[PDB]
Amino acid sequence: MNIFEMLRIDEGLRLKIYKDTEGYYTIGIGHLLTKSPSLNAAKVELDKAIGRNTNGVITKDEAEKLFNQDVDAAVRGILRNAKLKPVYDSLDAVRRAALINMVFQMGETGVAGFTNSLRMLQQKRWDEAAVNLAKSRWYNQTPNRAKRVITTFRTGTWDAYK
Ligand SMILES: [Cl-]
Ligand SMILES: [Cl-]
Repeated sequence: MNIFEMLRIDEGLRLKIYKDTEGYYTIGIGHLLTKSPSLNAAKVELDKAIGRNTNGVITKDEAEKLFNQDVDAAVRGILRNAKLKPVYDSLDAVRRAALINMVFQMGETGVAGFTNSLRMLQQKRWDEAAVNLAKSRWYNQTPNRAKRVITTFRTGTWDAYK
């Protein structure tokens, strides 16, 4: 298992514009297009992202290319963020994937906001961090995915994904 396989399980794959769990226009492997309510504003973002007139539909290669970009952006955002970088540096390989996952879903700013849990991760207080991560809107809104990520933090293995 690796980051790509982990995120592909969490986000799934869709080749037509769809709405995410929050109601936002998305496509591919969890590629957020816009928070705007307009499907047209969504098709404009999509065409711009792909570089062609898509009419709201893309191919598998195009989905995977957006995904590759997004994973890279998640990682680079972590390494550039003063609050996240130190946590990342501190973790083992498996747990690093879990933080990338949270960032991919919620954005760097959002994760950076989990101040207390970040401190517990850095201190390697696994059980405590897991409990603290669960007291969140994130956990309450997407509980099965949050549990999977939390378990990865708690154990440092890919069991939740196997
Ligand atoms: Cl893009
Ligand atoms: Cl879920």
